[PDB]
Amino acid sequence: GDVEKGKKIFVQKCAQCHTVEKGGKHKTGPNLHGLFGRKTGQAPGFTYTDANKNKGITWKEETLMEYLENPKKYIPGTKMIFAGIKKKTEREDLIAYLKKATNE
Ligand code: HEC
Repeated sequence: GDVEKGKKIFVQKCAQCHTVEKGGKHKTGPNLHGLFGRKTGQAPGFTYTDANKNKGITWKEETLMEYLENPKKYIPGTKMIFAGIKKKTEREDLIAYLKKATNE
């Protein structure tokens, strides 16, 4: 749960296509403010693939943990092209940063 170790991973691997702040813009991928507790494909204003819209699960540490390891495996047909984070601790660090930053 290293929130600052988490931030670095974020800058380095996700910042190219996402925003986490309130009212921040949609880049190639959607802004992430408010992820946690919300269903899949729910950022207002972003056009998601039907696969993402329809996944139908709630984002929490556990769904994020499985996803982030292999995004295309979890959301078949996703347009998010990213290989995933192999290491468990890296995924854990990034989730602790996201929980922090995505809820304010
Ligand atoms: C561009 C090359 C991307 C990188 C690098 C990362 N993401 Fe991404 N993400 C991107 C797109 C285009 C999409 C939408 C895909 C679709 O098929 O509609 C996504 C989606 C997400 C989601 C799902 C959000 C939801 O509303 O359910 C999440 C949590 C997400 N992206 C997070 C995320 C993180 C933490 C990343 C860094 C490891 C990351 N993405 C990389 C585009 C791109």
